[PDB]
Amino acid sequence: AGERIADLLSRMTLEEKVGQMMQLDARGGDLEDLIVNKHVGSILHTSPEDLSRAAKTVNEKTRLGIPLIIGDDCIHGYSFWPGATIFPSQLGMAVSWDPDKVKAAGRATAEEVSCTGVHWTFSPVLCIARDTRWGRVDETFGEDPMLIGELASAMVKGYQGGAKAGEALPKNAILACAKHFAGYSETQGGRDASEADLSHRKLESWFLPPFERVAKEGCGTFMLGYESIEGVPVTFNKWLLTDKLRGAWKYNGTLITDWDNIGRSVWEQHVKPDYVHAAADAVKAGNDLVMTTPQFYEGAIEAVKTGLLDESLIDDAVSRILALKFRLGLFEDPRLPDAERIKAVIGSAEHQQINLELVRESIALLRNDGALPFAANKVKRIAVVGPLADDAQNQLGDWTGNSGQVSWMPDGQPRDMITTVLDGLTQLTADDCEVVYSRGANVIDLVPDPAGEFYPDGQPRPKIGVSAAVDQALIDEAVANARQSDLIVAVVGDVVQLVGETCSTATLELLGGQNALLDALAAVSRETGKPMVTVLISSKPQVLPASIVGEYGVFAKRVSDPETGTGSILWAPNPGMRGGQAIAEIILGLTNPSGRLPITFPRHAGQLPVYYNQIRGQHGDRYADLTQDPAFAFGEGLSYTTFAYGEPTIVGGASNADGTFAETDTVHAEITLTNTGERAGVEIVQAYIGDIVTSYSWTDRELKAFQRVALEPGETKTVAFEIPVANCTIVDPDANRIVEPGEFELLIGHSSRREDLKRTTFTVA
Amino acid sequence: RIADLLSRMTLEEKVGQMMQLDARGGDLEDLIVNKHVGSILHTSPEDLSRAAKTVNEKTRLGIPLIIGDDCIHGYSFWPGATIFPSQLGMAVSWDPDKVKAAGRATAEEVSCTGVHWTFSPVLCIARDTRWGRVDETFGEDPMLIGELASAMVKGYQGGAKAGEALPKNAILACAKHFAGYSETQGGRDASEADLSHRKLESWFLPPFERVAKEGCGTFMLGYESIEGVPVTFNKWLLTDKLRGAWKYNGTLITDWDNIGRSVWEQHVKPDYVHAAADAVKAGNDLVMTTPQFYEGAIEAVKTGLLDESLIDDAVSRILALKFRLGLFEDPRLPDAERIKAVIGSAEHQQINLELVRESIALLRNDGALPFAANKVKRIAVVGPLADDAQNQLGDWTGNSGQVSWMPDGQPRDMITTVLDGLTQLTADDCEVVYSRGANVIDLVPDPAGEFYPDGQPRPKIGVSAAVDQALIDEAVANARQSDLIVAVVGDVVQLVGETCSTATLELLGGQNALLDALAAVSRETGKPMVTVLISSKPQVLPASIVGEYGVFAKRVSDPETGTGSILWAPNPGMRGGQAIAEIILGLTNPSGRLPITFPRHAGQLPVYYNQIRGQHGDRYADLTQDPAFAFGEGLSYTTFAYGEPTIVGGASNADGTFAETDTVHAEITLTNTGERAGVEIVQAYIGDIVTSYSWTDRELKAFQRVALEPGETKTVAFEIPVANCTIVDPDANRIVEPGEFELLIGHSSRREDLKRTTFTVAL
Ligand SMILES: OC[C@H]1O[C@@H](O)[C@H](O)[C@@H](O)[C@@H]1O
Ligand SMILES: OC[C@H]1O[C@@H](O)[C@H](O)[C@@H](O)[C@@H]1O
Repeated sequence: AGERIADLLSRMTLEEKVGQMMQLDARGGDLEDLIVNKHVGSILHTSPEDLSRAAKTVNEKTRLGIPLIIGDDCIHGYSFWPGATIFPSQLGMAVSWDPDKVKAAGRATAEEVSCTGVHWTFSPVLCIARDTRWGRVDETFGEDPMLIGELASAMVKGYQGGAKAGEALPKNAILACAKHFAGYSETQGGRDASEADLSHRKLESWFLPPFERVAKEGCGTFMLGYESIEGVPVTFNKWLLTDKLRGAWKYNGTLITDWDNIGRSVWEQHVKPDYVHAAADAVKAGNDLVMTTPQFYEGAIEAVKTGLLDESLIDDAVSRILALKFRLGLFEDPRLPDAERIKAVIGSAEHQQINLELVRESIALLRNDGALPFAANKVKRIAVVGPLADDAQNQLGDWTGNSGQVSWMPDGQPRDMITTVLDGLTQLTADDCEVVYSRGANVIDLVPDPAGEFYPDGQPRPKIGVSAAVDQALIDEAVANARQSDLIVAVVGDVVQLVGETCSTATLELLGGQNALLDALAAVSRETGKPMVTVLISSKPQVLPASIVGEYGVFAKRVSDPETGTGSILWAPNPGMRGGQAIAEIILGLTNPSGRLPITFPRHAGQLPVYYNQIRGQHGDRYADLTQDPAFAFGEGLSYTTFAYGEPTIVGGASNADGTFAETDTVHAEITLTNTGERAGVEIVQAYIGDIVTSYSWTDRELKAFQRVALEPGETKTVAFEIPVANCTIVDPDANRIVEPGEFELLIGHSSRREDLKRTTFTVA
Repeated sequence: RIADLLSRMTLEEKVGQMMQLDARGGDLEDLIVNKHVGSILHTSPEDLSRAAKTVNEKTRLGIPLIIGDDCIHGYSFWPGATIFPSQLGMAVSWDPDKVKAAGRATAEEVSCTGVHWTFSPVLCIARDTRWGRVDETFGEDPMLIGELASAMVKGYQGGAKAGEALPKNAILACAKHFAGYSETQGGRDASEADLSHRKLESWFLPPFERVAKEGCGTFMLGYESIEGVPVTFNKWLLTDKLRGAWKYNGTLITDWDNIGRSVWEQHVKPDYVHAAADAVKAGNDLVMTTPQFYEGAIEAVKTGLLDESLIDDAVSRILALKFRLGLFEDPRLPDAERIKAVIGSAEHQQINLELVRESIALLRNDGALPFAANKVKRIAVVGPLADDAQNQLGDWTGNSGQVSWMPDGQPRDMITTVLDGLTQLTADDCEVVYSRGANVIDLVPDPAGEFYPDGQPRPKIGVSAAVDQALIDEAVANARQSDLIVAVVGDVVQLVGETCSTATLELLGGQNALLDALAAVSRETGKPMVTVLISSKPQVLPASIVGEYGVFAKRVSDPETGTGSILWAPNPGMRGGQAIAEIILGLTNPSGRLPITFPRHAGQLPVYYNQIRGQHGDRYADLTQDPAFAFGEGLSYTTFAYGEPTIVGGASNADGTFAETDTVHAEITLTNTGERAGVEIVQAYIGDIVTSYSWTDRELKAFQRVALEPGETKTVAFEIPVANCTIVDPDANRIVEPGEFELLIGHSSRREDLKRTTFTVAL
């Protein structure tokens, strides 16, 4: 009850086995008294007004006063807090390739969260966007393990204020959570929790590296994934939990299952016969906290009383959980909400500035047909058209109220200052040149659920969004507006009903009348010469009409080429509260774009998979009906200037004489970059390593380094890279990551496309 | 000769023991046989005579050649041979006896020409419809593939279980492509296969194990790299499974230049010396079309990298095969009289007709089928596939491209197109007017360059043809002047096979616009319409035919969905137009069922019926997960009523539960409730209710073609061994797990078409 050494938490001697259900984390709320009179150890989804009462109920109505560990989903900012700073999604953040600003966003988020009673965020997401059909692509940092590792490492440091494994969590910091460990992101058909046919070798190859990095850097907690991997759900997966996480990585953080993993193993996966055996196997597998599985309670108790489960294992789990709670000082200070600090830091002008500076880089200029940027004073009227041009809530995207996961913010984040594209462009960022909005099209029509208007409990079944019908009236109005304007700004994308859990998409196409809208607008632009720009605000890459990207035949033109299709192309994944202002600034030349793609755009769903790091061995390089050239490749993106690369050169680091490089050495390389245009810009220099010959089939190149490089007009910089030879690895059939002697190529340049890369070589022996 | 096991003889010179090579023939046999090859493939008909002559007259030791070639669905590249439907079309029939008859006839035609060996049947499983080689498979189900492949191996080898006395009218069978070649990344040709041991055992190995233990003559190792290891060097597949657990005693051969591809294409081996050494160490026998193996293996021995005794053991296995076939006494020279007697004989044509009559699936009947003959007076036969004989035959049939000695393809006089099937109607002059309607592809030169492959020209690449509104207008006028509209669409050989996977699965060219206009005419005038799909694999059809897709969509087989009736004939062979015509006119009742699932969109993949449990939700936010047509679907011209299935015995435990060694006996009644006789393919699926490791919810385990006269009822009886009700554990062990099982018997894989009972397994 006082400061003796934490080892004497062995005074767990008082917990009845009934109370050793400190392992449960239950959905609030809100009947905290019942939930806390249940010997629960954690609660999630606690409403802002009720975070005050939790620790009060602990201190005043419980036998032992064991403080709660309180967590919630603060996914890209304090998602479900009204008025908090809502940053871009993780995918949008990854467009920036800026670890420092992602870390700043994590620090600001933790600053806002740590003064409200929440100790813990279920973030960052380390899943890898390997299948564009997956509904949660917006939550990832893209399709590359290295980039995911860099950004996730930065954001864990931002959340936890630099605290490592075993240290005091600062008052303005929160616990980070690595999810979803592991392999949740490449399942059959891109479906939500379908089967993952991911061997140990493939998991180690493309899924584990970022998890291993943040685990060895002291990420506070880990969340176990939904899906069954090779017949075994992660909750019971010994190789992932024992051999990798606790074993090879020596991870000492706390684990928690995803939403009702144990129950789903029974009723959804048909893997466990009942909740008794499911609970027993979950405890035997080394689980710590159990999220939203009530039947685990009676499941574990009976499992012990029937001799199926040794109670000492439960004692060890409670020991780990209580170790986490004592480490955070919760027994002395449960970190109650701070009204003054809530008024002072949540939504502060400083956090708004951090959000703006991040989102200014979170937008990718994919094509410039020559008309960008537009000059304000040279025009008099701009047609802002498209259902995403003034949709604030869907601009924020999934995992931000009212996205659906909670209900205490039914109107979403306050409209008072979400900056939409209409608000920013240019109804804020230029004088009285007219800015006329036209909806142009609908995205989805809401139709009654075909299985009845009510659930069996009398509650009404919500309507289902389907691809909206084409409304020719909105197209005609949008066309008239465009013809009466000097510029056409089309804003299209998806909505939350098309994103997230259980909401994978198969076609990847824009729904509703958006394709017809873009067709008509492109027709007007071609006919009259009016400049046009298509702004895509979507949770993930989308298939655009041929009028915009060109036909995808057996042979097809490079989509980013200025003469392909009609108009310019900008991508802004889910740019947060300040996204419209940054989009406006880029369109008007106030801000130079500096985003690059962290994920590949497919031309068609049948092109999948389209990630840049393909495995060698294919016979041919085309489908008989579709080019294998993606619409936009990993690393693509443009500025408002031009850059010239010199040739890359190895400058040192090799210790053999020779040789030339040994496994413990580090490759030092240099390449010149020159701003050959008329305005300053930022080029994201990308460094890829390719193992020319491998004993086991592998990809031909992998991202290993990158740098955001700023250049004034005419300025040249020497970009220098340090790549450890220990990072130039492949994986063997037994999932061992090894450095293999032989020849390696180093490709440095503009994108993952080999035509955008300059090449040198080095040898490892 | 009189000796028994003294004959295999290392007088070879010093490595003439490169009997392990199998090189591409055409047309320099003397060099090839003096390269001391042990086998040749792609030998032209005129040259099959000269091979064994060159062996007997110009070689030092006179080791006879083992001669093989691709006889994929009939004697593919022999002019005038009986060309049966593709393996996928054959699988539409669900008729193992007729598939075996086709293999027996094929072997009869091949075994009199000098070829001893066919690279057939294909045991790959169509797990991704994007794959270019789906036409060569028996569908998407391991059990059906095992049944049909077993039957066709028995047909090829004349029942010889190897054995092996190979009869004079039989040829060696080849199980290909072992294994996992059919589910690679993106459905592309030999891209990476992320197939663990457990997944391989689960969905890919069963048919290979079956034909291996039944004595399939040879095995062919697949192109692709499995989990980083190409099959040519895959110890678990070759040693642990094939040679070890299965105790297989047949002969192995790599696919086309596997060893070289490991060097220049997969970048897995540093040079041909190490590639050859690793291939020999892995237990390979014959090496297909890798010349650099020669100097590659010799050097590997001379540098001590490869033990020569391993080569001696490989040569021992090959020569054991050659002695067992009696090639040292009779090399099986071509027989001009037997060629004149059996190749293309009327008996084989009849077998082909009886098979193809069942190889056609009636997928939707809007009510107008079958059409009555004497009541129609003009029919518009429209579509680019309505009279395309060569593309109706499909891939792996000259002129498909793999050989060059038949540049004009199989003789047109022997191919009945759908247009040709105007012989039946009505019968002499109700007019049958053909309209091309649309083009499929335009031929463009290969970028970049037409050589060096090497001096020979590189074939043109097909691109999606432009919509031709003039042909659409002509077809529309023809349709408006007719009593019936028969639209025949599909793909062509340039869109199927090796290096020719497809991503969109849609018809190319103006076929979609053509079908739209024809459907508009049919709706406007009430003229009946039928869409005949002649394509190598399932295709995505326009919304005018299958209905609009979306979050919710109508059942495509429902009579009121879309416009017109829908027939599928994958690649129906020489008698395909006659069978399609007979079915359209009611002369033959359709009895085909789908061996593969039709997706509505490529983004729906995978769509095979045996999905793994665990998904959160059951729809994409923009597309239903209901496929266009499910595995086992198909209709007849009558109706059937099912009773409830019942377990009737077989349990040996002393509490009524079933034991692992038992066999489940079940019965269900089937009644022809219509006005004409028909054949219903009764399907029996097993579902393990609870499994220790995630599994599918149902698997096909039995099926029977049941014939019924009007009003007739039969008791269909099934015997399903409990040893077949298995799952696979993390260590790739196929095990029977005690617990509750459901038995679903009925019309298709859709649970709404299945009736359900249960049984329990214990101990
Ligand atoms: O709400 C907490 C959890 O809910 C689940 O539905 C999601 O899969 C997790 O990403 C999330 O952390
Ligand atoms: O023609 C011989 C071989 O050629 C290869 O390209 C195919 O993959 C094999 O199926 C065939 O047996």
